[PDB]
Amino acid sequence: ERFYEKXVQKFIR
Repeated sequence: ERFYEKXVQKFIR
């Protein structure tokens, strides 16, 4: 499962 926030957030999964 993918999840990230594009300040980068990361949920990497």
